[PDB]
Amino acid sequence: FQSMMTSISLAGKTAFVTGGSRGIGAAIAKRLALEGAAVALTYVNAAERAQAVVSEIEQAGGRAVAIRADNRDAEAIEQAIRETVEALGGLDILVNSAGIWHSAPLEETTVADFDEVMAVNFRAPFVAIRSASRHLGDGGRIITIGSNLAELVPWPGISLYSASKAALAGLTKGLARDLGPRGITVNIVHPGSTDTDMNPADGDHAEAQRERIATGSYGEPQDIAGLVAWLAGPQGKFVTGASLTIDGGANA
Amino acid sequence: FQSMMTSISLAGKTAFVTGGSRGIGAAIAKRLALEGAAVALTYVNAAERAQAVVSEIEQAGGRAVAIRADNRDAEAIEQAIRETVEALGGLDILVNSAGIWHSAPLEETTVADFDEVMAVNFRAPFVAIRSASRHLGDGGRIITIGSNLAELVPWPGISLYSASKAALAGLTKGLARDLGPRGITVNIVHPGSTDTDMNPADGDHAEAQRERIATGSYGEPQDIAGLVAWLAGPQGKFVTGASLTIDGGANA
Amino acid sequence: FQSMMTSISLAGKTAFVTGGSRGIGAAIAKRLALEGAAVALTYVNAAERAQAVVSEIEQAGGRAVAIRADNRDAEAIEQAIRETVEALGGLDILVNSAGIWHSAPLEETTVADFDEVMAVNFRAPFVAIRSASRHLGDGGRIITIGSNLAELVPWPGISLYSASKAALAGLTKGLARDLGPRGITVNIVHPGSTDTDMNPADGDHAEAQRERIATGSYGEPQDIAGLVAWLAGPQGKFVTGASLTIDGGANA
Amino acid sequence: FQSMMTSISLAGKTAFVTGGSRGIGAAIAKRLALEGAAVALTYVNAAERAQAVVSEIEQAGGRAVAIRADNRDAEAIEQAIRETVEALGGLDILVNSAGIWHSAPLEETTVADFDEVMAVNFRAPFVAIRSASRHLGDGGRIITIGSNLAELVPWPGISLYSASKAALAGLTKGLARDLGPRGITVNIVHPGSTDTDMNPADGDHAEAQRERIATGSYGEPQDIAGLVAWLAGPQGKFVTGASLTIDGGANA
Repeated sequence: FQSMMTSISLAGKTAFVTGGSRGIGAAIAKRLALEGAAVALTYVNAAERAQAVVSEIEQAGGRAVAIRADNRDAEAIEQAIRETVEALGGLDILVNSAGIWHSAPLEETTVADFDEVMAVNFRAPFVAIRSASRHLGDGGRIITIGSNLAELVPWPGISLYSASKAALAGLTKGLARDLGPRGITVNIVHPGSTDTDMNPADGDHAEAQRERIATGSYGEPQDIAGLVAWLAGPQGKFVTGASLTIDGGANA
Repeated sequence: FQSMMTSISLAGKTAFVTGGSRGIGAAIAKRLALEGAAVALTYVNAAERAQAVVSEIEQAGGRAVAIRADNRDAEAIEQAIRETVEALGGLDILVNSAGIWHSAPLEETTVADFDEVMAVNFRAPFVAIRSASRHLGDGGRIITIGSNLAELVPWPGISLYSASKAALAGLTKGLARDLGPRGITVNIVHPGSTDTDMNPADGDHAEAQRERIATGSYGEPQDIAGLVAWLAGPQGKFVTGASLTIDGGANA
Repeated sequence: FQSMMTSISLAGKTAFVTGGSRGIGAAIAKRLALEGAAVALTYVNAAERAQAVVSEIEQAGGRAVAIRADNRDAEAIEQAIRETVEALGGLDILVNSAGIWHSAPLEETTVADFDEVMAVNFRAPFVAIRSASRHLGDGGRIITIGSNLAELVPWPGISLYSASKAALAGLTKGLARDLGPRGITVNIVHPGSTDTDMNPADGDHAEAQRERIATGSYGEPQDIAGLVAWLAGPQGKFVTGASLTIDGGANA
Repeated sequence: FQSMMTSISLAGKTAFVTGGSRGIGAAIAKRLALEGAAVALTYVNAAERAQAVVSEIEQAGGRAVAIRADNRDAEAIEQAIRETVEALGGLDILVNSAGIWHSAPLEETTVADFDEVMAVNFRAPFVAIRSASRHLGDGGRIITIGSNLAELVPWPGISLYSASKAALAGLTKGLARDLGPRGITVNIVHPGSTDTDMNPADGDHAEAQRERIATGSYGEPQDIAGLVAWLAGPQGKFVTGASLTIDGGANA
């Protein structure tokens, strides 16, 4: 029992979660802290929201800090990581969960739009990974939040966003090979339609997404956080280089 | 806490596990019973082994029954399911875990070999699913054990086995659509090299498999059982139609 | 020029095409004969249709024979192959194109339905492959016709058909390993909605399929035949173990 | 006959091929010109090599121009495209074939390395596509050269390169949706080990790659050019959003 509960536990692990101020990232930072991890979560400008996530985690008995780090700035990410390490003792779990949504007709998409989507969706995860990777040891975890649009693109208008997430899945396989011999697993979780600010369960346009879902409704951030928390702990030890889609069957 | 532990729990659920006498199947039947499920497990002729798995589950505080049901015989499977339902009260979780291994040079493979591999690897899961499916309700779970050879075939000699597992993944997507509106999730877990009788961590031929693994060693049946148990419970509710590979990175 | 036209040519090759009496199979048998292959095509009971395909091929200057061989009967397939070899001189190209469509609510699908779909969709291609394989040499070609439903299942009701085609893709990878060292390529082509008797470009239900297609219309049997003919010839030599989807973007 | 040869022909089409000075790109520019396309090919600094490819195409009876356009500079790409259009009359076929190889231990990979790999491997194809796309009409073709490392990463050291190619496959699906209603197909071809300057059929390290190949040897640039030429012409009309792997079975 208590042995299987040792199976679930993250006590003594330090997590770094980008995009921890809201939606999926905040739900992950909370679930990781619920299982015992000390959590550093980052935010770009939403200072108050990030502090309130730290307060919720403290109220439920956990430990957390909010650090300001603009994902466009590699130095800011690397400093945030160094700070986490110094303040919380080490770094055992990295979760990349700071993606931004983008949608527009191709005829209205510029080269600056590509540059902007990639700087945050694709380049900022690589920066965090390459820097977290000096600190991680045997038992370390890297989990990236992708999208089910990484595998299947049903609509026009979303090439940049879809591509940024497909790139992360390809980066994930190659990083699993790099970090495997050190005992670190590297995986990517692909959420489907999840009731958030970025993607409200109320349409407009919810219906097109909702229609796809085999089990009939949008999921919740908590669904994604539970898969991340399972991967982050001892039971995820034989999963690496993997893509795990959690999308209600939209992609079936 | 206790709320998240409600998150993990299978108390009150009845599971039916094919191939529960050994390897992965026995580890799943035990982990499901550890989380509270009452477990019916089936076996073809290994009566003593199946009874000893039931005894281990009883000793740790759970409830289980062993039922004889030859996977080659559709009627035997359907009877086993009817029996489970009558004895244990209903049926909430189906796990298909009775695959057999097959390997041979193509020039030595007969049509009878195809027929034999498929009868047990592919047809027996469909039979169990179609029969379990009258009994499952909102919250039901179907989980099939596939193989990482379903997605990637690195060697000659294994076309039948690989194909039988790829067929199950395609059956899984279509069944997720069928059973989704009823609130049932249908997924497939693809284990890589797992230290078992079917696949001993000692070579011959272990090395070719071991070399592929990013994290450097064969996994254990318990690794697969923990992913199955997570999918089987409340935290798996937004995962369906999915393939989940748990193979140490062999497929990266 | 003439060198690139040597690039396209199948002169001197013997092809065996199952399902050559109609739709995709007939278009393939004709395109292969147009490029110079002598073609044996099989049929189950549509004797007149198969003879008229042979007449069309003869009128355009090619050579072809129609052989009766029920795909449910392994001996009939193997005899048809032996006959082809004796009458046409050898066997260089196998195309499996005799699938049957199946669709039904899961609650109305029986074990006999599974058995029936698989006997023709999955087992009959393996039988033809295992028997053609003694005759093929360096430069040989195996091409199977799958379906885009092998990779993506958007609807309920089609689990058996989808699974039978996913099984063929997994069989294809393993057979590519088996037959590679002999210089034989083994591939699978996945057609999307193709204007045929099995799938008329006129709805009912055409619209649901048509809506998916990125380029806006159903394709034609000739589209599939041109990809098969390209794979069958010298330019396909470095393609093997591959899945090639030709579906107007339905699966994007 | 001549009708099927109309089937193969690119007469009257203008192609723009990045990386046309060498390896795969030069073989594509030549095969496209052999089938009748007028070809603009680009190069970054290898002026002499690019001119000699133009001379070979002229000697065999075709039309071609070499244009200098550094793939790091979006304006240079867009100018090259405007020039092609003005000099050759329009633009019907875009082939992105200017990737660079990158390999290094993760501990020696910098953020500047990521930036550099992506600027050329991922961003330069998007720039060319977004600019070519005003000029393409019904019947237009976009073909990108990816890598089989986009789907399967067997080794450490290649995360950036693999990711850049996986990103292109995800961009391809989304662009197929964008450009489909206009009658333009968008596909990606994934070459495996192809005997080039970038990847010589002589080891060091050839052997690790060669061992994977089901048919036993490295392919040739001409193999890739023949699949590109087939996609570029009328017979590719029902293929779009597709990934086509041409790798001798390495990925099976």
